[PDB]
Amino acid sequence: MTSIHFVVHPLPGTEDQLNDRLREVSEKLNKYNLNSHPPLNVLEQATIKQCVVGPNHAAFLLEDGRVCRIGFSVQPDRLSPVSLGEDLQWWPDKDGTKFICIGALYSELLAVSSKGELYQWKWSESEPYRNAQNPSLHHPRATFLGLTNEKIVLLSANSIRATVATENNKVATWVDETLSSVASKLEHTAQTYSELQGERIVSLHCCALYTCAQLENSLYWWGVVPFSQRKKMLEKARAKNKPLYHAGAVAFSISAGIPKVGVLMESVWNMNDSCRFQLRSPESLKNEEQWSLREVVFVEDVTPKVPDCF
Repeated sequence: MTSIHFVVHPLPGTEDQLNDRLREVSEKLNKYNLNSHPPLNVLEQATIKQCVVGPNHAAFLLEDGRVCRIGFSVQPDRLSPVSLGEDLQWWPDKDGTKFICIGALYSELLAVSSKGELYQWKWSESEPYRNAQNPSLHHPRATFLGLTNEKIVLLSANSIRATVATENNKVATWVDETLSSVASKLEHTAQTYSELQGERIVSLHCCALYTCAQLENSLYWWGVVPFSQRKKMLEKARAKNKPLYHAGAVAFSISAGIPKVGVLMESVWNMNDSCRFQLRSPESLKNEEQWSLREVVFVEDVTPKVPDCF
């Protein structure tokens, strides 16, 4: 038995604001003791293993192998401040899937079954993926990842990135559907690494850039190198020879809470300088924004060799 509460904390701020919001939710729980929301009343009685929050919805996991989704939106005039959806949509259960782990992505969700299958479906639509040609295959990227014949034991997710570790100690990483033009660099299929000594992968966590795995007595991180290290390498490559980036190079950013892919108009000379970018709309693959220099990735991978940002 439990009760569900919501709170909103504006991102640029200090820990004091977070503590103040937690204080407010505690006071609401104690001083006033407001009634529970009927839409989540059923979910209150059920135990919870994990919960994830998407860009616009939230997904709850059950100990009985059940996953549910609900809609939320935060209004600025009232800034519970979160207005929830009128109705909650469950997971269509066939043959008792009995999921284990869940994760949230910008364009979809991710689930792991008891046998292990990356069940997923987008936030826009309302049905789990159903391949007509292969009714036993879900997550059309599953074959490309190479996880269609393995037992998934750990899953981790962020807005754009996802990673899965199987029982065979193989870590497979990829990005979201929106970020596809850069997938040639950030994606590794199912593969065992000699860095992992073969012990049971205790935990896997990831962020918008890289991913860290916790073993029994070690932490191993991989992905994009930190921006401070990127700047250090850039200043230790061009300057030591005594046009950092050519124009028209594509990249992606997670600025303002939305991952967007765009090109750069002019070459960058000073790394700390903020450069304008030309937005590349997702529909254009099938307007002008001055992106922050630090959040840009420069995925184009553009005398000794150029330092690698990966």
